[PDB]
Amino acid sequence: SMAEVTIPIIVKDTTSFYWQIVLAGARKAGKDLGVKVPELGAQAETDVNGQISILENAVAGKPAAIVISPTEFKALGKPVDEAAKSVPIIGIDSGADSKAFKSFLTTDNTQGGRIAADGLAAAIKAMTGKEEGDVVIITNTPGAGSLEQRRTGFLDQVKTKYPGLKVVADKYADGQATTGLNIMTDLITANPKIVGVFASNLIMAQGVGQAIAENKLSDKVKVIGFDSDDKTLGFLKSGAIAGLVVQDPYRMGYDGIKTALAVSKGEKVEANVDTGANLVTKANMSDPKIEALIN
Ligand SMILES: O[C@@H]1[C@@H](O)[C@@H](O)CO[C@H]1O
Repeated sequence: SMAEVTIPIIVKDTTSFYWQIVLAGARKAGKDLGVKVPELGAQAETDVNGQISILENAVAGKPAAIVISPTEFKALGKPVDEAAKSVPIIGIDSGADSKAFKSFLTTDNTQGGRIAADGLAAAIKAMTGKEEGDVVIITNTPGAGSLEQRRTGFLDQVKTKYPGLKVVADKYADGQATTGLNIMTDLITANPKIVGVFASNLIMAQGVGQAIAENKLSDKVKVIGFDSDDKTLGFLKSGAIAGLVVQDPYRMGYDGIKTALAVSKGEKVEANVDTGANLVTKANMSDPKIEALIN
């Protein structure tokens, strides 16, 4: 509108429940603060070109600022540098190879991987009495800032703290839950010693959880996932998933827009905001802080 600035938000994938939570936050902020917030994004996290094109087009429209969740770390570096020459850019969720961001709101993704490692070890110990056995990691797609950090944090913690755990597979999907499902089924049928799995985002949690639920493997294979939705929360209760590391996507959207507005007015903002991570299990999913995060 007239006399009201425009601050687009560009998410990785508009069809994902996780990104829909981010967009809900951004939307509410737009309403609260009197900012027009176009809700932008490709329909797949793997559509990196799609995101770059959307960023270029949003830049060309001369908005006051842009909030973006860069879909791939290296590929978004230069596009963000370019955008930043004319529009301030606020990052959320997942890093890019650019120092041009005015602020960044994100989970500490390396710590999130460490938290997942601890949760997986604990789950294996409850099942078997000890922290030993073959485990796997399954990652939605390669090259994402958030996911590569979760992978690192997990692998590092396993290596130093859980020497009885052996990482026997480190697999990447193509951004689809069904591929997660198929990878999980393939992995286990081939290596029946697998006792544990880290599924490092919502999409992989959906697919891996589905594989464990459908095959009645909850008492043999412990899954730690990320994020939350109806399906994955169902798996947490049913036992198909042992734990979910839950982030604050609503705040990333809300405080992303709020921060971008402040930057657009020339206000000094914090460079980095840690939006937090919590391991959610059956034992704590009703804790009031947690309930507010998983709804
Ligand atoms: O934060 C991640 C996001 O970067 C996307 O890759 C997957 O869903 C969320 O876990």
